[PDB]
Amino acid sequence: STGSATTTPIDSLDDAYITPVQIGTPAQTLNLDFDTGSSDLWVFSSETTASEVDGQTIYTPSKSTTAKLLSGATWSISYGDGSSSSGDVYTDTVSVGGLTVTGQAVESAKKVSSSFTEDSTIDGLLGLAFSTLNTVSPTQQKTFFDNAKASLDSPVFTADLGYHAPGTYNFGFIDTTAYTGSITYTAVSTKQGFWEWTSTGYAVGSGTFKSTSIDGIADTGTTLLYLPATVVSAYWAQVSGAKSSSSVGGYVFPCSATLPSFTFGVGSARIVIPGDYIDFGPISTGSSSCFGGIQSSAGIGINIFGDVALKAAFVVFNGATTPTLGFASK
Repeated sequence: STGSATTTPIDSLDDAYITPVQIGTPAQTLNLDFDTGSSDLWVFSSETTASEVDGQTIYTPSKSTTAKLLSGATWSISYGDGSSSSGDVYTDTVSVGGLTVTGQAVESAKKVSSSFTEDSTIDGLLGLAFSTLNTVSPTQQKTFFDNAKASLDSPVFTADLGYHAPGTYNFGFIDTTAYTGSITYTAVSTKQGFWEWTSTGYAVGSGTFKSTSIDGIADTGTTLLYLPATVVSAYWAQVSGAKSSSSVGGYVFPCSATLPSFTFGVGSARIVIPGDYIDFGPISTGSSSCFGGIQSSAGIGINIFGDVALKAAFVVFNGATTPTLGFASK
């Protein structure tokens, strides 16, 4: 089997991407944030505290003839941005782009933090990291990809995120028309439950490539590129008037600037992030200070290849017995 679904930016900055997902019988279509940095499929629901729902589409398990309460099971998750959600669990039929999994754990939110309430465009998350991070207690649950894997033509999914444009998530096949040149594969550590890999270095604009190992995670659920403070300082030193602002919470730059590209290594191959991908616009409406899309990881504890980096590439998440990542230019 295979599946193919279009993913669409939620706003003019590509702050996140939503993908339609069918849940239940008859289908209830919710727009979920596909997140390769977490392992829970959770949804706004008929159980969500009424004051914490503001325009999201909700899953109503009582209207699905295939929903079953997973008796006793609860979940609770906290993300790197400080947001959180918790609730109880159902099993139900879940389909993405024509690919169907029966008995998928659908985590129904009773509580969500304010950042979720305030974002009317995201109806929940679909996690695509390793199932070892799944938060369901007392019986940990499998991701949609882990449940689908055995049925797929090939045990892979691919992320092809657009810059200010829709893109695609494919399950079970590699679309050889979606990228240029060849795919370069690189080793993965699953020891922290993430798609963790080691970049071979970087360049700033037309500058020389610096060979240096940068361990980090491929994370579609994180907007920005978070790298060591040395690398980030080297990038922003090429932009006149750029500075790190403690009041704003990272590097800002004059909105009048033209930004340089940023290149990252994947083995002997190179992925080039155009400068425009690094512009996240005014810090507040009407400001001439603009927020940068490359930020320091120093206060996180891990480097994060988020959407800014991944949208420059066609990315293969290879779930074979020894997982690997693949990157191509496009």
